[PDB]
Amino acid sequence: TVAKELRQKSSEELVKLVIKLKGELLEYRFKLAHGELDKPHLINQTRRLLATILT
RNA sequence: AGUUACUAAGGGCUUAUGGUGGAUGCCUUGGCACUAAUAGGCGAUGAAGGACGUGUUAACCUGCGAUAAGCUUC
Ligand SMILES: [Mg+2]
Ligand SMILES: [Mg+2]
Repeated sequence: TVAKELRQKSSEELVKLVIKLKGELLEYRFKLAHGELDKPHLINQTRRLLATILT
């Protein structure tokens, strides 16, 4: 399902996606370390989407 | 003058009860010995075995490997 959407995308757009999700993942981990993450599941979703884009 | 019971500090016997203890009985996500087939290897495209790390999840165990409690396809 998600893999189909990324397959339609080109390569350059994918590397933009991976860097943006990397940045967001760092922010989520920092906010969690400050006790300011209301939604604690976005860390897992970011990592899975990151792993899928890598695949 | 004569023959005399009561005493139980404590102990003994019988029976009943309580406590420590896990023997006997029943059972088992565990072992043992084989039968009928399959198969008889893995590794420089990095092995067997380990260390470390990975959670929204204290530690331990299991899974996994910076794509880290999972990724794609049929
Ligand atoms: Mg007495
Ligand atoms: Mg007595």
